[PDB]
Amino acid sequence: GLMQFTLPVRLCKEIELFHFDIGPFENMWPGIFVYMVHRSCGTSCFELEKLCRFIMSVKKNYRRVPYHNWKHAVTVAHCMYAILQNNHTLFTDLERKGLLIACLCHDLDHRGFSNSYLQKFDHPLAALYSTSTMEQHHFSQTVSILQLEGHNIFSTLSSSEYEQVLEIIRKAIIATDLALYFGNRKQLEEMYQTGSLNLNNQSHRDRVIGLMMTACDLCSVTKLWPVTKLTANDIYAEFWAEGDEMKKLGIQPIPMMDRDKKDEVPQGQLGFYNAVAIPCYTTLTQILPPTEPLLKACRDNLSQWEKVIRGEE
Ligand SMILES: COCc1cnn(C)c1C(=O)Nc1ccn2nc(-c3ccccc3)nc2c1
Ligand SMILES: [Mg+2]
Ligand SMILES: [Zn+2]
Repeated sequence: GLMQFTLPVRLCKEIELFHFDIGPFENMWPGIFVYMVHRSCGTSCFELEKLCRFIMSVKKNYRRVPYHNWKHAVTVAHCMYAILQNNHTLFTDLERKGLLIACLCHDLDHRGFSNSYLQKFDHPLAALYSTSTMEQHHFSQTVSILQLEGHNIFSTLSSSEYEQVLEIIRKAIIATDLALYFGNRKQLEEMYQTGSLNLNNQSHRDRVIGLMMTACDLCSVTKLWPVTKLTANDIYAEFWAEGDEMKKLGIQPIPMMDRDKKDEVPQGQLGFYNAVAIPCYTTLTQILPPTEPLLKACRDNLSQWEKVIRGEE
């Protein structure tokens, strides 16, 4: 109860910033996560034994793929932690608790292939979940881990709260299906400009949390240029492996996934920042003003990619 987690001074300060990078030292990521739950939620949100056991069954069920791994899980959870600290009074105790848990869990047991590939390969997960295939698998793994003995970090919630937290987490994890982002952001844009956006309306809270989730998921683009650039290598190492595999099933893959189309990567980063990230961070800044530094940083990295194309690095 009387056991603070700290962090050395550079981390203690840089962690509160949106562009913080959790670094190359794996063995600190759990302590970083716990440090965030504590400052965001209080030392009393979670029995320390149950949380430490949950954090390590989660870690152990992420795979060692180049991008969709334990380090992405914690990065995503960090960005969420930033958003919540900068808007601390807009969210319930249940929302704060389950959204960081949602983010640590959001890619559980990912294999490093798109929903798309699962369906083209006819993987059993695509027979059991026809849309948001991996994302329903993700929530499903989270519940599995939650039901291991000693793992139920939610044990001490009323029966009511418990069902509402699992519903927040479920909805939150589904939202990271980027195919649902476009619909969601459009409606949020319109609802905001027609002054109809109502945060006591629960289905409006849902769309906002959906958007935060996309924001945190995509936060590689809000980092210092060299973090942004080296993360894109990891991203393409998955995409081009998926492409290879498409080819092995006898299918031309989309250019994104074709390692014979490396030369066009800056062009596709631009498309990506213009069709996806900029609009994501724009609407989110409109809705939660103190998220602006994600927007600002995202535009800086768009401008670094432009610089690449022009041969200026
Ligand atoms: C779904 O995105 C996940 C994600 C998360 N964080 N980031 C930076 C990404 C991310 O790079 N996305 C995208 C999107 C669209 N294209 N098109 C290309 C491309 C097209 C033609 C030729 C070569 C490449 N490369 C990407 C990368
Ligand atoms: Mg995912
Ligand atoms: Zn993710």
